Amino acid sequence: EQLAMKLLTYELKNWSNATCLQLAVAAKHRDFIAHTCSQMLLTDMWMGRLRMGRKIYEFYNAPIVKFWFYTLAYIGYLMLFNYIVLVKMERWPSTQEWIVISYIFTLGIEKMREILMGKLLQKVKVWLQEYWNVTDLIAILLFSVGMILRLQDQPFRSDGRVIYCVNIIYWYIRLLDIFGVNKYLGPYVMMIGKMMIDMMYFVIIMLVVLMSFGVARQAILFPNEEPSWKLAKNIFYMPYWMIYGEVFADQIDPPCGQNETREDGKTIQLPPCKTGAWIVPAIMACYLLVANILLVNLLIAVFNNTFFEVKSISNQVWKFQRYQLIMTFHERPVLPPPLIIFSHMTMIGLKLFITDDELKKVHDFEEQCIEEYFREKDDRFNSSNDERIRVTSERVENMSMRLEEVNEREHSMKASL
Amino acid sequence: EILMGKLLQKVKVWLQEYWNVTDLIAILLFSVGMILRLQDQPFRSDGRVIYCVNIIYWYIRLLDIFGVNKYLGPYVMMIGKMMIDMMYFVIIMLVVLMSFGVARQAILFPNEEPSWKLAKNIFYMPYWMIYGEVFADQIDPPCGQNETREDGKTIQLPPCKTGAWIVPAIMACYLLVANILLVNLLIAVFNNTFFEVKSISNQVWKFQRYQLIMTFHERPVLPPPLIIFSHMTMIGLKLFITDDELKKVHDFEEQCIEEYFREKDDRFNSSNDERIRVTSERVENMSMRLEEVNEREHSMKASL
Ligand SMILES: CC(C)CCC[C@@H](C)[C@H]1CC[C@H]2[C@@H]3CC=C4C[C@@H](OC(=O)CCC(=O)O)CC[C@]4(C)[C@H]3CC[C@]12C
Ligand SMILES: CC(C)CCC[C@@H](C)[C@H]1CC[C@H]2[C@@H]3CC=C4C[C@@H](OC(=O)CCC(=O)O)CC[C@]4(C)[C@H]3CC[C@]12C
Ligand SMILES: CC(C)CCC[C@@H](C)[C@H]1CC[C@H]2[C@@H]3CC=C4C[C@@H](OC(=O)CCC(=O)O)CC[C@]4(C)[C@H]3CC[C@]12C
Ligand SMILES: CCC1(c2ccccc2)C(=O)NCNC1=O
Repeated sequence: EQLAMKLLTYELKNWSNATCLQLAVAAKHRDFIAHTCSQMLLTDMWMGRLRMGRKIYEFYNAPIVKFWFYTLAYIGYLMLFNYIVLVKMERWPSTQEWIVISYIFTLGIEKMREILMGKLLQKVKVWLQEYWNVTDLIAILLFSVGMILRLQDQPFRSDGRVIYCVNIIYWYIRLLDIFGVNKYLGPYVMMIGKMMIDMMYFVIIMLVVLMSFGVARQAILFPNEEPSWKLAKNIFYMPYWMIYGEVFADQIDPPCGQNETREDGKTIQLPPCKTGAWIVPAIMACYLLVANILLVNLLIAVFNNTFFEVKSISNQVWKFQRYQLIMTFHERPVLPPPLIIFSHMTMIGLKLFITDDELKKVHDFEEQCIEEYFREKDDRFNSSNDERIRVTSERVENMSMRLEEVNEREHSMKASL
Repeated sequence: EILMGKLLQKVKVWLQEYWNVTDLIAILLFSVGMILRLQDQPFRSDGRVIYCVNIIYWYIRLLDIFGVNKYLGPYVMMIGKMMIDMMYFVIIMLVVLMSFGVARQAILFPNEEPSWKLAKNIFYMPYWMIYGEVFADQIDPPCGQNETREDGKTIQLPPCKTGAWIVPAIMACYLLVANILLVNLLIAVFNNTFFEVKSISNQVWKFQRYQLIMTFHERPVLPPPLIIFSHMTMIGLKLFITDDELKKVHDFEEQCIEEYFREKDDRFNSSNDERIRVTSERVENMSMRLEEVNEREHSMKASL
């Protein structure tokens, strides 16, 4: 095992000092990375120096501690954001909002720094591979728009506040990326992401049925109604909530034409109903029979069938992404985003080098491993039942012919004697 | 039972039983409640509330009693096992619920002092939406409009607020995720895990039967209410056998071992793989012998 670990990572002068892990990643060979040896090596790197001035340094520059510090900074920023949104804001921002804005601005600067680390188009193409980093940029742009709008006169400030309120949701949901590190959680997130296509295919049909029912209900009643714009809302509004247990029992089949004295009041004569008002309830049944009991159970069955395959694929993919996570957090500076401005002002390993004797030793070990592999492969092949049967049949055929030749020859001898 | 100088080892062994820890904790809470209940009025109701909260543990403790039944015990074990997956679901549901509640609270009530009600308001309404309550009254209130109503003078409502039409839309997406996406995933997880958990639970219960039986064999006859007399008085599994019976048992064991080895060898030698291997080897040897005779037979032709 130790020699395997050493072989997996060592500079190759012939191949541009690229270790086996880098080549496997470039080839996207998930099986190689998912192997136990590579996973153990990645875990060893994750713990950095601890693996359980110099005393401080080993703890400080380990990737795991940097990950924890970044996570804590993010959590604090999130807490401040919540406090800001809930409480009233004056004309000028408070200290908390200044801190939040500075954090966002520095994070955007750090994203630009990652972009730049004349090939810029290739760098952008590579960067687009990370889907999270696109939504992050979009959310930052929306936040900047909200900030610009919030500092104007009264008519715009509330719009800026609403922009903040809508934007907070993305940052609240971004915690899935942080959770990704956990063994159990990451695959769960991947499966959740995968199921959304089936969810959308269900949604289309549900939307069709809901539109039909809403249009029918709206048309049956309110005969003399001007177009306006409320009709489009009314179509979608009521039926959508019926999926979740609200049936509006008050206004299913109103009494309409009847005498309703009620109590503590004079008798009131209600309108004499309308033509074809008894068809709405019946329809309201069929819709509920379809949206609730038919499609949802089908979706459940689809999930059950897809679960196993999605689980396996997600596990392998997360084991593959571990390496990118580890290297990304190894490269990053120690100070969390709020204070990385100093690191950027200052701005303004994976592989271990080995001695010649060790290189020759590793080469010898590799050749020995190859020889053992081929010998074992041949031994397994020659012990297969099919090969043994084939050899037995061929040798039996040859023996039969030789036996016949001897028998015919033995016949000649009888005459000789 | 703890006492039946090794006391640390006894405690370490005792901690293995998870029920016996919660039992002690509940007893301590009950003692605290009893002490509080006998003071003046301001504390007596707090003691009563302590009793009311404590009763739940004793009501749920009946699962241990049910454990003896063949069917029930495995069910309890499976229920206990599924809670990890339940927790993993709960974390994500909590994240989504917090996001929705904070958004709803922030969109409305712009001029609101911090106080402490906000933390409640965030969690309160969204949690119940999972179970069929949508608060139809206060989804999209009419706000800015004329509402004469009846048996009353005309009342002019506030002119709504900016961005109040975004809350309903959000309220849809949340419901589309919490209710139809995560729950069905949890159902699928349960379906996949059921078989393995069932088998493991059956085996584990069959293992725990012995501990149950011995524990209740050792205990005194009188139930706990009257065990004080037994303790004041305080203040089998194996049968002994004769020598001849011991020798007989040893002979039977040796015979069983001999039969086991003989049957194992008989099964091994009748395998198809071994027969094919022997056939091939003997055929090869026969072929060589046939060739040797044939070459030798050629010599004889010259001899004749
Ligand atoms: C996972 C993260 C997002 C934590 C949850 C976010 C918010 C729900 C929490 C985080 C810190 C909390 C605050 C901590 C301190 C205070 C001040 C405190 O108000 C008072 O001091 C006045 C007391 C009174 O008059 O009653 C209570 C509310 C508030 C804003 C709390 C309300 C809810 C906050 C913003
Ligand atoms: C899919 C299956 C299982 C449905 C089971 C229940 C339905 C058959 C019930 C539920 C609600 C009922 C409706 C509730 C109210 C009315 C108004 C009622 O109108 C009248 O009879 C008076 C006017 C007239 O037609 O003369 C006609 C039946 C209808 C549609 C009822 C017919 C049967 C419905 C659709
Ligand atoms: C996930 C899919 C299947 C959702 C299906 C139904 C939704 C599209 C419906 C349900 C409730 C509807 C909302 C109910 C009320 C309103 C207020 C309405 O506000 C206005 O148009 C007046 C002010 C203005 O914007 O000019 C805008 C649409 C909205 C969010 C409706 C738009 C469509 C919604 C989200
Ligand atoms: C850009 C990624 C991240 C991050 C991601 C996972 C864990 C910790 C931090 C962030 O999104 N916000 C704070 N700084 C960061 O680099």
